[PDB]
Amino acid sequence: LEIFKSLDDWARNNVLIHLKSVEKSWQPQDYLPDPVSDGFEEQVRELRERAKEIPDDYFVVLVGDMITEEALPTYMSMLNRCDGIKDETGAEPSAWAMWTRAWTAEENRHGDLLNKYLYLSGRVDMRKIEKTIQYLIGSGMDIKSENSPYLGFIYTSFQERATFISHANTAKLAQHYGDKKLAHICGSIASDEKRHATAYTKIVEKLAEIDPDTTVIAFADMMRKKITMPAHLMYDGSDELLFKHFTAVAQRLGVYSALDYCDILEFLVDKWNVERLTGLSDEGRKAQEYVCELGPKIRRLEERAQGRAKEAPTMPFSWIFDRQVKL
Amino acid sequence: MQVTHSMPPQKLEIFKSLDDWARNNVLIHLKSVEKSWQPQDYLPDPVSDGFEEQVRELRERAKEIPDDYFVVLVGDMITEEALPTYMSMLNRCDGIKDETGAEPSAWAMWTRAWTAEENRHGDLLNKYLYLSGRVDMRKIEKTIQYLIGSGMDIKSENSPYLGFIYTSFQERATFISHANTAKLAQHWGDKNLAHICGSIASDEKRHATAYTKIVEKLAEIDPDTTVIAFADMMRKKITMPAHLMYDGSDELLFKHFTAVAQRVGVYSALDYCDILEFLVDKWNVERLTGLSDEGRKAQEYVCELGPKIRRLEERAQGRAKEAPTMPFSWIFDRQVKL
Ligand SMILES: CC(C)(C)C[C@@H](O)CC(=O)O
Ligand SMILES: CC(C)(C)C[C@@H](O)CC(=O)O
Ligand SMILES: [Fe+3]
Ligand SMILES: [Fe+3]
Ligand SMILES: [Fe+3]
Ligand SMILES: [Fe+3]
Ligand code: NA
Ligand code: NA
Repeated sequence: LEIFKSLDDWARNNVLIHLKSVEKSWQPQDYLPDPVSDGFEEQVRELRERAKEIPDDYFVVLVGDMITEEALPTYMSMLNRCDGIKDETGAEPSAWAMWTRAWTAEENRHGDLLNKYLYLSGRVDMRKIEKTIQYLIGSGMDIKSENSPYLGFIYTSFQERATFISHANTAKLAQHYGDKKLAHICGSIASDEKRHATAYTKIVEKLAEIDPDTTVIAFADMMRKKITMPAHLMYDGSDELLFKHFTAVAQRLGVYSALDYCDILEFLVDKWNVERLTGLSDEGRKAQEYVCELGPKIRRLEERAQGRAKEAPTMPFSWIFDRQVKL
Repeated sequence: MQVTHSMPPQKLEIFKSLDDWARNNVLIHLKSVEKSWQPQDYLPDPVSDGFEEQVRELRERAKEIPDDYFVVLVGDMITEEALPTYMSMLNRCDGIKDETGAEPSAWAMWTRAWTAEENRHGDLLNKYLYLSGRVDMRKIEKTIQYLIGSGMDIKSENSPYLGFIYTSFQERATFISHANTAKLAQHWGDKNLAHICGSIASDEKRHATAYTKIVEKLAEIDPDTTVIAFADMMRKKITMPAHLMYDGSDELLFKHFTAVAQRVGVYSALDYCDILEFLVDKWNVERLTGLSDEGRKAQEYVCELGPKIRRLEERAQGRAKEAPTMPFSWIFDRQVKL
């Protein structure tokens, strides 16, 4: 508790440095048709022509990702549940509160940009997406970080890397289908995530230095709970298994898979020097061995899962007018 | 300086005991997702054959709406877009904050559902303003990023008494504001924009009703605490949620936006007075007895304040000069009268 107050100066010098000043930040308008341009109408027209060459399954993944981004208020609330770092007034001048608010401000651009791209595309049912967003924010999320900044920051380090990987992959696909402007959208959001992930990972690195036992134990606890996706409760008013189905599509398309999850786990183990730690408590060594260790186990389970996998299985999605895509 | 957790921890029991009451009296003011309007209901339909035509028509109608009005509408939209700030406010509130992110308490259910409803407000206004071609979206986006980064300091001190009084007041304020902007939209010949504003206003009426009902109940079971909290918030003055607004050039941006909204008749100090007087009546403040010196001080203050403010503000129109014009980045540094 006092550790985070004692780390305030450190955070100003080591965490806040990863924020881009508002003056130097990209904005959604940089990547959208310019509504004051004499060419606005043509720019929208061109966006729509490019979108016609993008298949439905990519739009399912892109919409799921946009909906996740749009639930931002949920995520700021999560960070603000964490003892030691939470903003106690809404304007607290602590390094930690300044970070939460500025991170949230950067994140807000992601949902904005993807929303308007999707709106202009004409390839998706915006009303059904809007319904899904309302259900999602109403449902919240249950990632089990409790009131722990250890859990919160470990979870966020993991999940920002996951979204970085997802967006980079989505950019690659956008470029594949001939849509450079959508590739740039995904690339810009991905660059935010790389930076955010680096910042959160740095915080946990410092915590591991000051208290290796508490940190490794929290890492193991989070991994046992599993890194639950932020929009795990998504629902559109018709598909009670919407998240499972969206996730299946995202996997098949190569945007995000169980193997990426394993890669992130092993990345963080390395970055926090978890395998190389020594002089831990009995509980600490148990946690160390568990996380070390978990990666290869999940990778083998995934390999066996792929081995026994039967043929999917096409599914309607309200987001694309009940048109069907392969699971 | 900051003050946190001013509510005595004993009173946590009150809100716990009111969970059932809140399901039956507060949650009833939410509309189901299936019955909710959505932004798409009021925007050109991107799957329609006539999408391009519909966008052209929105833009043609927008041309007939003055810059002054757009300044106020943008200010309104920027305020709406800072929604993460407001959910965090509710989620730092003793006795009602969501303990897990999905807590099945009445209070957390309300916070999440209210936030979900609020999300549509910004979404709709954002896309309207984007399509209009009348405003600088990049500057608006910069303003929003500054605002979320700044947060707000409305001084409700983690208290549901202070917080719910504040939200009762402010939801009524935004209702009046949206009702007036809808009325102006129709006057400028833009029926769809009128509907946009009217739909957001209809949410605010329900939300204001719900928050007002909570404070009414608190006034019934805890009259002293509630009236003291009411006087406390009025003494500090009801701070606008976007009071820290900044666009990277105008350090007095909030004051200037407020002056414009006041001049064009969207929201003014007399509306503020009307809300105060309405809430004094609604919570039966004058009709209270059984207080209690500091509570009697509070009751006196709150009942006498409204008359004092409008003496007074009318006066100060009166001594008021002859307003200069100011550029606003939101409208490409074009100028409107303050
Ligand atoms: C880790 C969270 C809960 C902060 C969610 C985060 O991935 C959202 C985002 O960065 O888009
Ligand atoms: C009162 C607040 C802080 C909940 C803000 C609210 O007025 C914003 C809104 O309802 O649009
Ligand atoms: Fe994001
Ligand atoms: Fe992110
Ligand atoms: Fe609103
Ligand atoms: Fe509201
Ligand atoms: Na958003
Ligand atoms: Na928004």
